[PDB]
Amino acid sequence: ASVTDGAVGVTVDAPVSVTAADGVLAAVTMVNDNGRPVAGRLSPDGLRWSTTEQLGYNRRYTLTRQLTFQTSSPAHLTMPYVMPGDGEVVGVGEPVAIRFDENIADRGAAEKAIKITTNPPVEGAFYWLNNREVRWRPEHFWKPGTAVDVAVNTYGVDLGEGMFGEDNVQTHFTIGDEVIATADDNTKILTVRVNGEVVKSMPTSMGKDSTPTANGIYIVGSRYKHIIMDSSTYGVPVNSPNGYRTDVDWATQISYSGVFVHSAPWSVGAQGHTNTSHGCLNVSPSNAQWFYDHVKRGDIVEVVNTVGGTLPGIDGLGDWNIPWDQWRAGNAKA
Ligand SMILES: [Ca+2]
Repeated sequence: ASVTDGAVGVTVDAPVSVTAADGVLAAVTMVNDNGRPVAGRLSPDGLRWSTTEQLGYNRRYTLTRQLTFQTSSPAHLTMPYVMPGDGEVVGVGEPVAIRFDENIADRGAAEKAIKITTNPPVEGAFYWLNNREVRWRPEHFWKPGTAVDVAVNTYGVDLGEGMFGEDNVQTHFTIGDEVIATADDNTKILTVRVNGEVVKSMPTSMGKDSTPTANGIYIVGSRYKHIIMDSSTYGVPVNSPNGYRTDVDWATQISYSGVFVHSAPWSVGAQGHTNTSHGCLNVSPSNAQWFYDHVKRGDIVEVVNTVGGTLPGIDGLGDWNIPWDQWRAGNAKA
């Protein structure tokens, strides 16, 4: 008796179950609304029947007892979008990210509606970057070869203030080799390591003392063969002292705040010696092209020993700078 006859606002995120005791079944069915299309092909085993098919918004359904009831009529719907993409191979730093097209009032319900399955299994937890986007990651970087399945079962879920999930989404992806590039201001060398071994060293020029490159762990985001770096997009006006408008080749993004690894033919002499940029990691055109071709989304850039502070944990690509105890405690709830 999972629903009462006459009931309204019956939620469609849960199945509709019936149960005996002491007894046996049946003879159980449900119909129909639309439409009249019939039930969820039943189920085993001895003492209980459940829906298979998932129910629509704003329907009557008919279900010894007979039960007629009506499902939720949401005031607002929000669509989730999940990254990374289906079938993608990403680096060891890639969090699962679920972005909604609305601000979510009930973060707890949204987290409960998301099911993440890892093989091999590893513990992880959710943390919100803003009102729209939540991330999930383990305590340490992913083990290479790990397979991940993400089921965002937001359809029928009440997400607070009359807002419901518009659909369910899913992704399955894989973790590739461990790729970690360290930019060390002591040597002005960017070293790329694959599973712990050096495969490439590149002289770099990082942010100058007044606009330094923040230290910390950065996640590789998108890459661009050519792009116009415009400071205004990162809050700083082009005609101001630290402003700029610069055509750049082979640009790999590592922070939403605007740090890239990219081709910097103008600072080749300074690379390895002097920091000249506004925060970017300048390298040679061929080292940048190499980076662009070989480093993938979710790979790691670690910057150490600069005169800067630390990249913010909520940059967008700075997730790994939040200590685990804090990340794990979360910010869905007190
Ligand atoms: Ca909507």
